[PDB]
Amino acid sequence: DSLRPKLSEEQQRIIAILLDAHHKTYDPTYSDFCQFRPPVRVNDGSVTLELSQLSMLPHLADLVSYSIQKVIGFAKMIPGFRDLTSEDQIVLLKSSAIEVIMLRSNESFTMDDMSWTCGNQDYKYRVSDVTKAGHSLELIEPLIKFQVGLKKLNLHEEEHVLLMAICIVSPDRPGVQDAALIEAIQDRLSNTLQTYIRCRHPPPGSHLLYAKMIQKLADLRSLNEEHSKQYRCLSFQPECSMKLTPLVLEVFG
Ligand SMILES: C=C1/C(=C\C=C2/CCC[C@]3(C)[C@@H]([C@H](C)CCCC(C)(C)O)C[C@H](OC)[C@@H]23)C[C@@H](O)C[C@@H]1O
Repeated sequence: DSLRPKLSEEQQRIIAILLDAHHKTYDPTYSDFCQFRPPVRVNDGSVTLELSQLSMLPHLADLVSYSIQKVIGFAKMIPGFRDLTSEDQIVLLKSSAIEVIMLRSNESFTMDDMSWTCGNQDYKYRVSDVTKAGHSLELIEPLIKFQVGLKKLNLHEEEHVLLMAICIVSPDRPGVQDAALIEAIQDRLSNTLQTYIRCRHPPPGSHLLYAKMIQKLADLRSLNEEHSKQYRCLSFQPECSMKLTPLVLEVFG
């Protein structure tokens, strides 16, 4: 029964463009990480101590700061994104920034030891570094289920960039104006994604895969709300702002 329309010229172009954008804004060598404030790991095998030292916060806050910059850059090259008013571009970036960081980071997440391996022991990031940045297990552990859940999809890079683009261009975000444009843009991306999956993804018995990807967008919303909860409390720490960046302040404040 399953019809399998071919990717259209436009759709193939969309994928090309998104692949090129990701390649321009996601360095797979991580050769910039050494420019961040150094990571510090001082023994904590304590919430009080966490908040007292915040040893990993300057380094991780720089990594998130750097990644938001990469994401803004990635957004600009999503076809259609420029046609939105800049006010709406900003709503979408601010609200998706942490979700996209969560998707993109999957390129460094390894199931070998359940860490984000960007090195080089110093830029290997584990659960325990996240807690050393002042967050708790209630965000960290689902973030790790999410990462694993996502590795096991074995996404083609075509789908991976399409999923970040769909994520960013979501019409149902607090404060959007032209929800209809965003939907129109998002729909251009989803249809491309649905078409690709049924042309280029084997077996296939997976009409399943699209649904699983859409569910990942939904897990992301929960994590986002929990990140935000925990950021709000993190910022109650005196002189915490110095350990952040102006951009992390604005995006999450
Ligand atoms: C960010 C990336 C990378 C790893 C991401 C990571 C690993 C370290 C902790 C992070 C950063 C979370 C914490 C909870 C964020 C804390 C932020 C703050 C202190 C402001 O509250 C968000 C996130 O999810 C994977 C985490 C490496 C590479 O794959 C590029 C990608 O761009």
